[PDB]
Amino acid sequence: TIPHLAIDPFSLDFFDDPYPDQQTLRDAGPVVYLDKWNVYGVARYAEVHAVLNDPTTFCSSRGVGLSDFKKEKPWRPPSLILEADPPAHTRPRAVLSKVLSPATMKTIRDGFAAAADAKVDELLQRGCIDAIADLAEAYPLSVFPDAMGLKQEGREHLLPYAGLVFNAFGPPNELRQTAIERSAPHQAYVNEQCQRPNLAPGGFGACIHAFTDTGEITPDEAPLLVRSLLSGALQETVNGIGAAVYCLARFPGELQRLRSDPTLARNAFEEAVRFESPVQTFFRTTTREVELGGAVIGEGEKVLMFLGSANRDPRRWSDPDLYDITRKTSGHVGFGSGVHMCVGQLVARLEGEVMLSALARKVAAIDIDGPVKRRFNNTLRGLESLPVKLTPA
Ligand code: HEM
Ligand SMILES: COc1ccc(C(=O)O)cc1
Ligand SMILES: [Cl-]
Ligand SMILES: [Mg+2]
Repeated sequence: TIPHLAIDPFSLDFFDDPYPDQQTLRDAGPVVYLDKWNVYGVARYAEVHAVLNDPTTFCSSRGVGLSDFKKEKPWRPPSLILEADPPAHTRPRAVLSKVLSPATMKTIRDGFAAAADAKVDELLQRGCIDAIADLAEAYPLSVFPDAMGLKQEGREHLLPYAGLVFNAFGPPNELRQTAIERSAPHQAYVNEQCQRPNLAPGGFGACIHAFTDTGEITPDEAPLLVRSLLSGALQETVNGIGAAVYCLARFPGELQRLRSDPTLARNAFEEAVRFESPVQTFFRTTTREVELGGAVIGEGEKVLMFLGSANRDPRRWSDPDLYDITRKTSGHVGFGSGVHMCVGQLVARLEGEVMLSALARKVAAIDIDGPVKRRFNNTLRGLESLPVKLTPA
């Protein structure tokens, strides 16, 4: 009844151009079976949204990568937030929501905006830059580690650790094997920075440790909650900013609109998140037999959700493959949906907004002027290198 496909969504050919295969996955049916990895797949907006919003049946505590924690040992101790279900999920989630709160955003916004303006001014002095290393990576590295309270030494481990985390959600392919082989120094750095003395006063990490006396989390849970912010924050934000820059270079008409109204910056970044979907996929594991898309799925089955595909499903979006900075983006699943929907989305949107604002006010043209190189990762979509010339306004 359900169609079986041989597409490997973790193959390098797929990462190089996923969009035809994503249409094949959507058009084969609401629920497919991926024979390569023995998992169910859902690639249409409707089923992805449904799975995300039914956490009791489609749980996260057996892992959100291919590996089922009831069958195999997790490669690192489970996240207390991403890899927990309600009710254990609820109070750690509340702590992170309060650490990354609207009030925190109000405290840090002016500094984040000044750093974005300064970065764009610096890049305009050079003219020809790499929009990944010099902009998409450099800007978040110039604000987020400081906002965390991390010391200067060792920050070169942050992006590699993130890459490892996201490769480890994938199947046991070469990308995953090599990531875990290289993991020791990055893991050692990250775990040590999670301890209370190593997080500067007033930053996100110190605030997590200060939140250990309310009955929501205990002191021994704070290191792993800091670890979450050192796992899934930087690389996907970098990839989203890089995708926004790529889109503004490839769609110059949209840079022209953004220049004419810099208040479009926040939505231009949200649209880049939908269009690129830096986090392409996550898994859930069924806890009981369930009907989904007319199919019956048994207990203990992995279900692969194609977030990027759901964000390009023509059943839900008009002209899904176009970058449109005035699109009504509400409802996209680039940050997930439901109880696990990105707790750090306010930070990501702040960083993306203020960078696109700086570009909107300061840059007249963004022209690709060298070979564009893609970075392969089992879960993240993003560029390795984006050579551009920036023309000042
Ligand atoms: C464009 C940038 C970002 C993207 C695309 C993104 C994507 C996502 C997605 C799709 C989820 C849902 C996971 C699931 O349903 O299993 C999520 C959760 C999460 N994100 Fe983000 N994220 C971004 C930035 C950030 C930032 C900046 C932070 C921290 C400051 C952060 C921290 C987290 C955490 C801790 C969770 C787990 C929430 C939970 O399980 O309740 N993310 N993110
Ligand atoms: C969305 O990606 C992630 C990855 C890791 C974590 C975590 O380690 O808690 C959270 C979100
Ligand atoms: Cl680890
Ligand atoms: Mg090797």
